[PDB]
Amino acid sequence: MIDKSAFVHPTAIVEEGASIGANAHIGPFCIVGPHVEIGEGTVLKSHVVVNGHTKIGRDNEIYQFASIGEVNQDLKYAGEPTRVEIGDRNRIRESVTIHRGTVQGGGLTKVGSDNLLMINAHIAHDCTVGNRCILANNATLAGHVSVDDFAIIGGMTAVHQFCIIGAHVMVGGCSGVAQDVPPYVIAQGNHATPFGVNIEGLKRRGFSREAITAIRNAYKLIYRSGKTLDEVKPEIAELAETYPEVKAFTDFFARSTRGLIR
Amino acid sequence: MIDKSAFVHPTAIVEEGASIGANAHIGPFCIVGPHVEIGEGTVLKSHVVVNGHTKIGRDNEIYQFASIGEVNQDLKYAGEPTRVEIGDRNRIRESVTIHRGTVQGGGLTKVGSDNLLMINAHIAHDCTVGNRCILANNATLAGHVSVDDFAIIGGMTAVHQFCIIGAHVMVGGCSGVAQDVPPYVIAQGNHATPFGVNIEGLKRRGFSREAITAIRNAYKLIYRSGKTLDEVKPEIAELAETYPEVKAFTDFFARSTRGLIR
Amino acid sequence: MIDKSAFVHPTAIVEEGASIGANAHIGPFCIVGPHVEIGEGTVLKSHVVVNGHTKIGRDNEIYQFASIGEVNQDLKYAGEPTRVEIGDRNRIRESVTIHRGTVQGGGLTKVGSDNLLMINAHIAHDCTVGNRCILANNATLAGHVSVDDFAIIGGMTAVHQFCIIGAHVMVGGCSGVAQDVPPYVIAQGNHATPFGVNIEGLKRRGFSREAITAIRNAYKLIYRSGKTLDEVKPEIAELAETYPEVKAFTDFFARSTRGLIR
Ligand SMILES: CCCCCCCCCCC[C@@H](O)CC(=O)O[C@H]1[C@H](O)[C@@H](CO)O[C@H](OP(=O)(O)OP(=O)(O)OC[C@H]2O[C@@H](n3ccc(=O)[nH]c3=O)[C@H](O)[C@@H]2O)[C@@H]1NC(C)=O
Ligand SMILES: CCCCCCCCCCC[C@@H](O)CC(=O)O[C@H]1[C@H](O)[C@@H](CO)O[C@H](OP(=O)(O)OP(=O)(O)OC[C@H]2O[C@@H](n3ccc(=O)[nH]c3=O)[C@H](O)[C@@H]2O)[C@@H]1NC(C)=O
Ligand SMILES: CCCCCCCCCCC[C@@H](O)CC(=O)O[C@H]1[C@H](O)[C@@H](CO)O[C@H](OP(=O)(O)OP(=O)(O)OC[C@H]2O[C@@H](n3ccc(=O)[nH]c3=O)[C@H](O)[C@@H]2O)[C@@H]1NC(C)=O
Repeated sequence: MIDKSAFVHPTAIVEEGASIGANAHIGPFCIVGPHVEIGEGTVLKSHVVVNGHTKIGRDNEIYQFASIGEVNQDLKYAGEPTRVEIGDRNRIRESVTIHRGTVQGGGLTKVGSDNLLMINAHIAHDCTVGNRCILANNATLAGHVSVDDFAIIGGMTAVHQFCIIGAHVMVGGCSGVAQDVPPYVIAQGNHATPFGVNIEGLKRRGFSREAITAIRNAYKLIYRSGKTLDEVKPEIAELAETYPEVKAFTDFFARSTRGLIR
Repeated sequence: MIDKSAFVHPTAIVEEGASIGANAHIGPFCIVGPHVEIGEGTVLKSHVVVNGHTKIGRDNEIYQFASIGEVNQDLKYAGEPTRVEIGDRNRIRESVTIHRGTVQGGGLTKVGSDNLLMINAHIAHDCTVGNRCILANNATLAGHVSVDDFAIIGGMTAVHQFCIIGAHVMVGGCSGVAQDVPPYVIAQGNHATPFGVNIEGLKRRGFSREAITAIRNAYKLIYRSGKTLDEVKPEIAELAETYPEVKAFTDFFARSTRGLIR
Repeated sequence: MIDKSAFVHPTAIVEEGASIGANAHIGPFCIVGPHVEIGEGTVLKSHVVVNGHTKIGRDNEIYQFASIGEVNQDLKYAGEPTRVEIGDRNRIRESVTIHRGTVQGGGLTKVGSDNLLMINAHIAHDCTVGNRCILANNATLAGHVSVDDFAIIGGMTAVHQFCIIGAHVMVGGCSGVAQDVPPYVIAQGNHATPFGVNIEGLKRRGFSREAITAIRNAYKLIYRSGKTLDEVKPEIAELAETYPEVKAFTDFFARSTRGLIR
């Protein structure tokens, strides 16, 4: 159903079955499929295609030439009714693509809230983007990539399939990420390597100096101690008992499958 | 003429003169020029621009915001009635651009069959893409580039004008290809360099172990022997008399103009 | 007002207040906002969005899926009535984005005349592009970037915020520019470094051999002398008294804020 207070441009094509929330705005030449849900106050500027089994939250701004919920690019995909979930207050810029999941990959592509996805950012099938992230122009995620809370992916940067980009990470522009990036880490290069802790990001986000110190110490255990990851895991866990922010490392390690960028 | 069984959306603009085949589907807000031929069963999803002297085959899927047959970006081009040919069963994704040829470059941009051209792939004037190729997101071909059968161009990768990407090549993501890549070769970097034979690709495509061995031996003659290309050409030709797959090298050498990546 | 000789496609949406000049052509499914001025003979092919406080000159060609005058991607922007200015005879290709300025950055994004902006080129808020420039496919300018007259930005190349790309510069494809590039310089790499003078560009543009020699000598003072920039500035200024072309360096130094690529 289309809410009585939603605006639907006469030139827009909203298929019967679509759910459009209160004070939503569907601009000129948009197409909205029958399995799409668009939340209260969400705006599709113009020339937006939303299809598939796709749920979009509240107060989103989706710009022209974006394609949301579209068939993914995995040759394994066969037309199964897979899904996209997008949260609230995202800014999804011109030409952004967010593709539906695959059954093989869990069936769901998910984007959280308060993210900025810049021009031609690509969120492939089975990706999970958290909250407060930034993907700069042309930032490209292959299938099954996680981008955790507050992580920033620089302009022109691509991420290899299955990789995890940890919370509060900053990946520099013109980079190629081939392995997992621990939380709080600055990454740059092709292929990307680690360049210390994202101190500036943590400062601005209200991290205490004790927490930043602890995180820096965890970083040093991983990259400067000369020990294996298996050796330092318990040390990092111990540190997390005093500084809860360090637990982010422990949680990340349990999800990591591709090894760490080094 | 538009076939009686073709669907043309009321909002689509198909110019008189366009040929649209049986069971083709022209989606909302598409524009199809008067010199365009669209084959049986081909689908233009929505918001597709097809113009120029452009022939498109059967069972193609062309996604929103793609531009096919458009004026090329060569400053030398002056509006001459040059051409685009696209074969059958291609998947041409969102924002892909395929531009018409130039008179200077032979007048034809050609794409074969069963290719996957991912989001914002660019096929410049006078390019020739073969069959079963993959161009990943933002893969960019400059003018007069050949991409031979089964070749894969990784995400964010660009190819310098006049370069030949050989059959069964795999070019890694985030690469810049400045010279010719022999068939069967793995290429990566900026500028791209060779990293052995695409053994996995050949395996999956049904190449015998004898053929793969012969190809590896040819690779070694080129890159490991320390001999010049002129010296090894006849040796490679001799090898091809037993293993026909090696002839791909010989055929490639005769087309190569920019030297080999090394 | 819309000039009596301008063409506006029945499917195009031109908002009352828009100014459209003589013999302009607004193609199918274009949207033109109420604060837009489009000059004599300018063509919007189809599916173009032009909005904001945006002035576009004469004889421009703007291709499908381009977005001109749109809200910029700076999180600092709050909806202020900032501006875009575009000059004459530009070729603005498919999916190009040119964003409005920010109050913080001076309020104006400016593009000159006779430029070629290739597919998915991005001109961020507060950028200044001069005349006769080329931005190749996916060339991406961050905020507040200057691209001076005749400068060429290669395919897939990104430029860090606040950087100045000097007059007659050639930046190679697949590059990342993190600092200022003096006029006449060839730049390449990630991050980009200098590779001598753009001799070929200068030749073609009618530079005398005496001027090219003087420019090469200035280049050598900067990069080969082993002296600091402060030391060579007066030497370069002295040289400019005989060869006026060298003054471009002096003018550039006064604008440069990020240091020189080295
Ligand atoms: C330096 C960083 C650069 C990163 C650049 C990333 C660009 C991403 C662009 C967005 C694409 C996205 O929308 C689609 C998605 O990534 O699909 C794929 C899907 O996520 C995956 C898993 O489900 O499966 C497919 O990719 P792969 O064919 O690479 O599968 P794989 O990762 O499981 O295969 C592993 C091995 O195949 C090897 N291989 C394959 C083919 C070949 O010819 N040669 C070869 O060696 C390759 O070396 C690799 O080690 C899928 N592809 C296709 C074409 O079907
Ligand atoms: C590390 C790999 C990075 C690859 C990045 C590739 C990005 C491609 C983006 C797609 C563009 C495509 O759609 C258009 C096509 O490539 O057009 C050109 C056309 O294929 C060509 C031949 O016909 O001619 C033109 O390109 P060039 O101006 O480079 O011609 P050229 O290759 O024959 O010139 C050779 C020499 O010119 C030199 N040059 C030119 C200008 C200058 O200011 N300085 C200079 O040195 C340059 O160094 C080079 O060695 C054409 N361009 C223009 C702007 O007219
Ligand atoms: C190798 C070259 C690669 C280049 C790649 C360029 C890709 C450009 C894509 C186009 C984007 C453009 O349309 C938008 C524009 O660039 O916006 C920004 C605006 O031009 C800027 C100044 O006004 O301010 C913002 O960028 P920054 O957040 O980087 O501001 P800054 O440059 O003043 O900050 C300086 C320091 O912040 C540091 N920082 C920030 C966050 C963080 O988590 N960690 C961190 O270290 C960072 O290291 C840097 O040294 C703006 N961004 C946002 C998201 O608001």
